[PDB]
Amino acid sequence: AVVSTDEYVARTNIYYHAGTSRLLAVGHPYFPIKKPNNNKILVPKVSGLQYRVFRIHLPDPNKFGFPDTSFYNPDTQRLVWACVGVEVGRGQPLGVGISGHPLLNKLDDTENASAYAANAGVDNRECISMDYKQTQLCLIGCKPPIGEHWGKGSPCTQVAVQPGDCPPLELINTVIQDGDMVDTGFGAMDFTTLQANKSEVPLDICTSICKYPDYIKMVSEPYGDSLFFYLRREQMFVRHLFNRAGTVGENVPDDLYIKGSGSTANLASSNYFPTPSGSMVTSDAQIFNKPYWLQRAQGHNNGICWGNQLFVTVVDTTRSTNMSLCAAISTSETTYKNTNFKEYLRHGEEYDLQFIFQLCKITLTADVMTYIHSMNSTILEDWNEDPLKKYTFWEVNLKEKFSADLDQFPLGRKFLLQLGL
Amino acid sequence: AVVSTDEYVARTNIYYHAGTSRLLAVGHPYFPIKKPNNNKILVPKVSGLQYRVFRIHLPDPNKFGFPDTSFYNPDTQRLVWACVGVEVGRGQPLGVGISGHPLLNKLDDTENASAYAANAGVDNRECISMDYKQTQLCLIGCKPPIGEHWGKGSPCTQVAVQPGDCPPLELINTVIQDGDMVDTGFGAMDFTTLQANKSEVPLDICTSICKYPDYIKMVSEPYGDSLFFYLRREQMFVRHLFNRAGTVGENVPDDLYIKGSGSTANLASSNYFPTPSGSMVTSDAQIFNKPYWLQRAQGHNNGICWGNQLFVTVVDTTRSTNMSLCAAISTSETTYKNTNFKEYLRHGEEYDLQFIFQLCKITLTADVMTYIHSMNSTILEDWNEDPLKKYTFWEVNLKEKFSADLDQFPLGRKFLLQLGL
Amino acid sequence: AVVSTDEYVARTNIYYHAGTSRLLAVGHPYFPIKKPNNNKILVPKVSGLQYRVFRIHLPDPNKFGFPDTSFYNPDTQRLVWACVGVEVGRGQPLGVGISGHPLLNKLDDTENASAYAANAGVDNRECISMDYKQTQLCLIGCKPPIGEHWGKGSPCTQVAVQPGDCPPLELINTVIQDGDMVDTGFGAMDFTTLQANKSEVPLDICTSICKYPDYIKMVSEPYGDSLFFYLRREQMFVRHLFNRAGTVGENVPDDLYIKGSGSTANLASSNYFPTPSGSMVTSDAQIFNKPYWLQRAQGHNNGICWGNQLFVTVVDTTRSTNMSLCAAISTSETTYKNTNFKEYLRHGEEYDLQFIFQLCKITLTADVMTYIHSMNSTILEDWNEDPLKKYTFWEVNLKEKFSADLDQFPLGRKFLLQLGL
Amino acid sequence: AVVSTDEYVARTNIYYHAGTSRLLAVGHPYFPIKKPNNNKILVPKVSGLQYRVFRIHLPDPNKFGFPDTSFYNPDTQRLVWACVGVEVGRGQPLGVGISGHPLLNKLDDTENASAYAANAGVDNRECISMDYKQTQLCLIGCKPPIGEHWGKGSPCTQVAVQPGDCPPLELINTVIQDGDMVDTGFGAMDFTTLQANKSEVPLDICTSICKYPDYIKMVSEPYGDSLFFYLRREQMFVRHLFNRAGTVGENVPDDLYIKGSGSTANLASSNYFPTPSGSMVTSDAQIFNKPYWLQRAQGHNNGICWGNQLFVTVVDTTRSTNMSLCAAISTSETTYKNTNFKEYLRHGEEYDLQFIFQLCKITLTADVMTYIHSMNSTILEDWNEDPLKKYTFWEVNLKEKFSADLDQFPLGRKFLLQLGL
Repeated sequence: AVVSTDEYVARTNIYYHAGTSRLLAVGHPYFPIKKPNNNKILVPKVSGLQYRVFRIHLPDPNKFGFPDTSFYNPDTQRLVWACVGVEVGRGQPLGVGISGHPLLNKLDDTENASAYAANAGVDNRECISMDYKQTQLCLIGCKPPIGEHWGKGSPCTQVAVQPGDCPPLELINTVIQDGDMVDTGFGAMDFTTLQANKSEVPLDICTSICKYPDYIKMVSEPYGDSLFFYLRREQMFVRHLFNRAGTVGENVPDDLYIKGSGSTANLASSNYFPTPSGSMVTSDAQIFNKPYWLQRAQGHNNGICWGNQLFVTVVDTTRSTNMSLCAAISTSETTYKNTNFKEYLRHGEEYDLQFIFQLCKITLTADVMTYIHSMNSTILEDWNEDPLKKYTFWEVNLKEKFSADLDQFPLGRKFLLQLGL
Repeated sequence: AVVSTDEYVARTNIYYHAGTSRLLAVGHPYFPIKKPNNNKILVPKVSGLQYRVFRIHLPDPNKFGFPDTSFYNPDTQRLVWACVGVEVGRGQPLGVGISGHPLLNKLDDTENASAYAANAGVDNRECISMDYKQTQLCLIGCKPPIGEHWGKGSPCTQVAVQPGDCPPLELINTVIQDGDMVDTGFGAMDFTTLQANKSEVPLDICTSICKYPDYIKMVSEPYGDSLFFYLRREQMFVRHLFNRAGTVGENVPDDLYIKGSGSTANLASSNYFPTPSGSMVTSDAQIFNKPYWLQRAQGHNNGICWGNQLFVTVVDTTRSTNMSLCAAISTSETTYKNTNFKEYLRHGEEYDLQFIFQLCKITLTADVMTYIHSMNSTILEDWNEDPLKKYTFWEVNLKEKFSADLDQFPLGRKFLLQLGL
Repeated sequence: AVVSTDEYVARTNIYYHAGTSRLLAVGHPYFPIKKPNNNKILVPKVSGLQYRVFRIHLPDPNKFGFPDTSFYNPDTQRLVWACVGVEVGRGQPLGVGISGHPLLNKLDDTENASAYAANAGVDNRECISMDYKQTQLCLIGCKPPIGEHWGKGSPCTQVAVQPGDCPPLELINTVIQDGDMVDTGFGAMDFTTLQANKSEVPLDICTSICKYPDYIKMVSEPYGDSLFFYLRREQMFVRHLFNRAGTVGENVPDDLYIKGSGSTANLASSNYFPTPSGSMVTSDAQIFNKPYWLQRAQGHNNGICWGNQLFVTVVDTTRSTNMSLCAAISTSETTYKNTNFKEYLRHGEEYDLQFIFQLCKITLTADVMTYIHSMNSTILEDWNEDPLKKYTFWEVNLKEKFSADLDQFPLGRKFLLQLGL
Repeated sequence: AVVSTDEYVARTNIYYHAGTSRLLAVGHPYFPIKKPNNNKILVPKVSGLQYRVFRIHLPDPNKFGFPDTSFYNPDTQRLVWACVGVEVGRGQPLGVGISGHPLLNKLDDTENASAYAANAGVDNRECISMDYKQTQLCLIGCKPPIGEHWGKGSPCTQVAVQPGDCPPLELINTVIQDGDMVDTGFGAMDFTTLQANKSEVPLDICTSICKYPDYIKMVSEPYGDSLFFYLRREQMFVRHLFNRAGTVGENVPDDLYIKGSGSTANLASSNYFPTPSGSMVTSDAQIFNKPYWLQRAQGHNNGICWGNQLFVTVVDTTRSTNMSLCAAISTSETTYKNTNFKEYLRHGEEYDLQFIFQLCKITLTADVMTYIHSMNSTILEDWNEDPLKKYTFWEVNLKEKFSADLDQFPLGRKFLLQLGL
C-alpha cells in the first residue's frame, strides 16, 4: 500500500529561498538555423509553442552546510528538500505569434462557395499561416512529465500494407522533453510518421511531434512523483474551414448521397480540416507571475523532492510574439528594392524561476527503509550517473542559490506574509 | 405513492472505489469504413459528436465476498450499491472538429447579395463544411437515457399523400444508444426519413438521427431511475446564412409582398437555413475531470443502482479534433503530386471513468417487498437474460474493479478529503 | 388607496401542484400554409419569435372538493388560489433560427464601398436573410400582458396628406395575444400600416406587428394584476449596414454637405438600415427550466389569481431552430435534379408548465367587499361569459390537474426542499 | 540585509493632499511637426501609445512650514513624505486610435489564398493601418521606472559580419522616459537598429523603441524603490496574417517540405507577421479614476518618497482616439475638390493626478545613518544638481499644492471615508 509522505517525512522549521537569475532564450521560431554542409546548430529553434522542461538541481541537504545541525540526528535520519512555494516569472510583453507553411496542403475554401470548385491538378498547395491555439500550463513534480500523442502503430501480420494504405494509430506515452512542441490545434500526434505529405501543417510542427500532458496517467501514478501540482488553461476556435488536396484514401459511401452530374459529377475532397485560432490573450487570464503554494498535494508525494531534483514544466503561448528584423545589403540607393533587404525572424523567451523550500527529516527505521527502498531504491543508495541521460531538458543548477533570508526576496516576502509565522 | 430511497434503503459505512483502466476509441469521424462487397465494419465511425452511453456492470453485493459480513442479516435483508461519486476523465487535448458534405444543398449566400442571384439549374450543390454546435453533457442513472427527436409521423387516413407532399412531424421518444448523434445545430430530427435530398446536412448526421435528451420526461419519471444527476452545457451561433435549392414545397402567400419584374419577377428560394458554429472551446468551461458528488438527488431514487447496473451518458465536443493522416504511394519523386498521396481522416476519443460506491442494505419487510415489487419486480426475482439486448451501449465491466482502499486512488482521495470522515 | 393583498387575503397551509402534460406546437416558421381558394388554415405559423400567452384555468377553490373544509367558514369567507411557484419547462435543443425575404428592400452595402454605387433602377430588391435579436422573457400575472408598438397615428385636420407623405406615428398600447411577434431588431412597430413597400423586413414580421411588453405601464398599474413577476433578457448587435432603395421622402438639408459632381453629383440613399444579430445562445444564460418563487411581489397583488385565472407570457428565441425537410417526387434516377425534390420548412416548440398554488381565504367584511368591489366587481359576482373573447391565447385547463402530493412532482420536491416546512 | 521601512520610518498623524490642476497634452499622433530647414519642434508627437512618466516634486518636509512642530525633534530626527493614496484621473472619452504606414512591408495575404501568389517585384509595399494592442498600466515608486527591449547586440570578434547578415539580439535594460513608446503588438524592440527596411511597422513606432516594463527586475530590486505599487492590463489578438517582402535571410531547410514545380517551384516568403488588434475598450475594465491605497507594499520601501520625489508612470490606450481636422484653402466653390482641403491629424491627452501624503519621521541613530547611507548616501547629504538630467520626464511641481484639508478634495474625502479615522 502507498502512503502519504506526511506519514514518514518530518517537517522542520527551516526554510530556504532559491531562484534562477533570469533565464533567456533566443532563436528562430520555426526551425533551427545551421550550416548546410554541416549539422552543428548555429541558431536554435525557440518558439512560444514549445514545452520548457526545467531539471532543477538542488544541493544535497545532507552534504549541505547548515549553521546549526542540532535539529536532527545524522545517524538515525536523513534530510530531503520539500517544495512549498513556486513562482514562474515570465518577462516579455503579452502577444500572439503566428506560423505557416509556403506549401500548405489546402485545396479550396469550404466555408462558403458560390460554385463548384475547379479540379485538383498537380500541387495546389498555398502559402498559408495561422494563429495557433492558446495554451498555458505548469506541471511540477520530482519526476519528468509524461505526455501522450498518436503515432504510427505496428501493423498486424496479415494483409500486406498496400502502398498508400492508411497507417494504423496508437496512443504513445513519452517523456516530455524540453523543446518538444505543444498541440497547436491539430491535436497531439507525430506528423512526421503520420503525414508523408510534409505539408499538412505549418513548418514549426511539420516534422515534429505535438505532445499533450497525460494528466490521467500521471495522477493515477501510485506514488505521484511525476506531478504533485499543475495548472492548465487552453482555448481554441475555428478560424477557417478548408479542403485537403491529394487522393481519396477512403471513398465516401454512396448510400450517403445522390450522385451528381456535369460539374457535380465528381465528388470534391471531403477531407476537411479547420484552421485553429487561440483568441485574444489577456493579463486577467495569466497563470504566471503569481506564487503557487504547494501545501496539500492530491497525490501521496506531498512535494518531496526525492533525489534533490525537481521538475518544472511550462508552456506559455501568451507571449509568442515573433519579431522580424531585416538588414540592408546596401545603405546607398534611396529607392526601396526588395532585393536590397534580407528578412529574418527571431523569437525571445524570458523566464525567472523562484522557489521556497522546507527542510525535512526521515528517521530511517526498518519499515521506512523497506518502503523507500521499494518506492525507489536509488533514494537510499544515494544517501549515506544520470538515469535520464537519454532525455534533454533545460538544466538548472541551484546548489549555490539557496538562502535562509526569505526576507531578501520577493517570493520570500510573499511566503512569510502568506504563512504568517 | 412513490417515496425517496432514503426511506427504505439503509446506508452502511462501507465504501468502494471502482474505475475503468482507460477507455480508447479510434475510427473515422464521418462514416464507418467497410468492405464494399461485404458489410463487416473494418473501421468504425468515431466522432466527438456521438453520444457515449456506458452500461456499467457492478458485482452483485450479495454474491460479493466481503471480509466482514456482520454488518447485516442475509436473512431479513439484501444489499445494493449506491453511487456516491463520479469522475468522468477525458484525455485528449481540447480542440474543435469540422464536418461537411461534398454536395450540400446550398443555393446562394443570402447573408448579403449585390445583385439578384442567377437561376437554379440542375444540381447547384456545393462542397461545404462547418463547425458544429458545442455540447457538453453527462447523465447518470440506473436506467438507460431517453431522447427526443422529430421524425415522420403517421399520416391521417384521408387526403392521399401526393408525391413530394411535406411529410408530417411527430416527436418521437427513443432510447439513447451508444454511437447515436447529438443535435449539431440543425435540431434533433431523423434526417434519413425527413430529407430525401440526402444533401441537407454534412455526411456524419446526413443519414442518422440527431437526438436530444428528453430532460423533461426523465425528471417527470415517478421513480427517477433513468437519471438522478446531470450536467448540460450547450452553445451555438449563426456563422452563415444560406438558401436551399430545390422546388417550392409551399409557396409564399402573395399578400406578403409586391410582385417583382424582369429579374425580380421570379421569387428566389426563401427556404433559408443557417450554418451553425459552436464558438471557442475553453478549459475554464470544462465539465469533466471534476468529481461529481451525488449526495442529494432531486428524484426519489437517490443514486441507488438497482440491478447492480449504472448508466453514464456523455457527449463532449470540446475535443473533437480530427486528424488527417496521408501515406505516400511512392517514396521516390522529389516533386509533389496529389496523385502520389492517399489522404485519410481519423478521430480519437479517450475516457477514464471512476466511481465511489456506498454499500446499502434493505430489510425485506412486507411493505418494502410490495413497493419494490411494484416499482420493478425484477429486483426481488434477481435477489435470493438482458432486458435491453436490442439496444447497444459501451459495455463496461467493473465486477473485478472494486477496491476498499479509496486511499489508493485519485477519486478516492478526493472523496475522503471531501467527506472528511 | 390601494393596499397589498397581504392585508385582506389570508394564507392557509394547503398547497397544490398543477402542470400541463407537455404542450407541443408545430408549424411553418414564416407564414401559415392554407388552401389558396380557401382561407382555412392547414398548417399554422409557429416561430420562436412569437409570444406565447397562456391563459391558465384553475378549478374554483370554492366549488373544489377538499378532503377537509374545517380550515375556513364558507359563510363569512371565500377562497382564492395564490401562485407561489412556477417552472417554465422548455424542451428542444438550443439553437438559432433565421428569417429573410426574397425581395428585401436592400440597395447597396454601405458598410464599406470602393466606388460610388451605380444608380437605383426599378426594383433592386435582393433575397436576404438574417438572425434576429435574441430575446428571453417571462411575464406572470392574473390579467393578460400589455404591449406597446408604433403604428400610424391619426392625422391632424389641416394640410391634406399628399400621397406618399410620411405617415404620423403614435405609440399604441395593445393586449399581447398568443402568436403575436416580438421585436426582432427593427423595433416594435406595425409594419403593415407603416410600410407600403411590403419588403422592408423578412416575411415572418413583414405584415405583422412586433410588440414590446410595456413594462413601465404594467408596473405603474395601481393594483398590479397584469404582472406580478417577470424576467427579461434581450441582446442584439449590428451584423450588416445597408441602404434602402426607393425615393427620397425627405431630402438631406444641403447645409450638411458640399455638392458633389460627376458620379457624386447625385446623392445616394442615406436611408440606412442595419441587419440585426442576436449573438450566440448559451445554457448558462437560460431563464427557463428553473423554478421561480413568487414570494414577495413588487406590486400590491402578491400573486393572487383573482377569477381563478393566471397568465404566463413567454418568448424564447434560444430554440428557434427551423428544420428543412424535403421529399422526393420520384425515387428513381440516381442523378440529383433540384426539381425532383420539394423543399419545405417547419419549426417545433416544446413547453411544460408547472405551478405550486397556495390556498387563501378572504373574510368578506364590509370594507373588504367595498374594496374588492371597486377593484374588480366581477370577483364578488362570480363568488357565491368570457370578458376577453375578442383576444386569443393558448388555453390551458388545469381544473383536473391539481394534486396535494407535491412530493410526487419535480417542481413539488423543489418547493418543499426550498421552503423547508 | 535590507529591511522594511516600517522598521526605521515612524508614521505621524499628519496627512496632506496634493494634486495637479489638470494636465493637458496635444500634438500629432505619429510624429512631431517641425520646420524642415530647422529642427525646432513646432508640434510635438502626442499618442495614446506613449508612456507618461511623471516626475513629482514634493516640498521638503524639513524646509516646510508646519503650524505645529512639536510632533518631532529636528535635532535627533528628520522628515520624509510617504505616499498613501493615488488617483490617476483621465479625462477624454474612451476610444480607439489607429496607426499605419503608407509603405508597409506587406507582400501578400497569407490568411487564405485561392492560388499561389505572383512574384515579388521591386517594392510591393502597401498603405496599411491597424489598431494596436490595448494596454493600461500604472507604476509608482520613488525611482524612475525601468524597461526592457531587444536591441542589436555587439558581435563576436570572429566571422566578419557579411552585409545583410541577421543582426544579433540582446535584451537591453533602459530607463523608461516620458514619451517612450509601448509595445504595440510587435513586441518590445528597437526597430530603428533592427529594421533597416524602415517599413516593417507603422510610422509612430517605425523609428522608435517600444519598451516593456521590466517588472521582474524592478521587484527583485533589493530596496524596491523603483516601484512599490503597480497595475497592468494588456490584451491582444491577431487581426490579419501577412507575408514580408524582401529576400530570404535564412532559407527554409528542405527536409521540411517537398519541392514544388511550375508555380510552386519557387517558395513564397515564409516570413509571416500578424497584424495586432486590442479589442473593444470598456468602462468596466478601467484602471484609472479609481483611488489606489498604497498601505502594504510588497517591497521593503513602503511608499517612502526619499528625496521628496515620486514617480508615476502611466500608459492608457483606452482613450487613443485621434481626431482629423481639415481646413479649406478656399471657401468659395460649392463643389468638393480634394485639392481644396488640407487634412491633418491631432490627438489630445487629459490627466489629473491626486495624492494623499503621510508625514513620517526618522530618528537619525548610528545604525539608521549607516543603513540609509549605504542605501542612498544622497538622502543624508541632502538633509540638514539633478542626477537624472540626461533623462526626460513630465515635470510636475507640487511644492505649492499641499493642503492639510483633505476634506476639501475628492481624493481627500475618499481617503477619510476609507480610513475612517
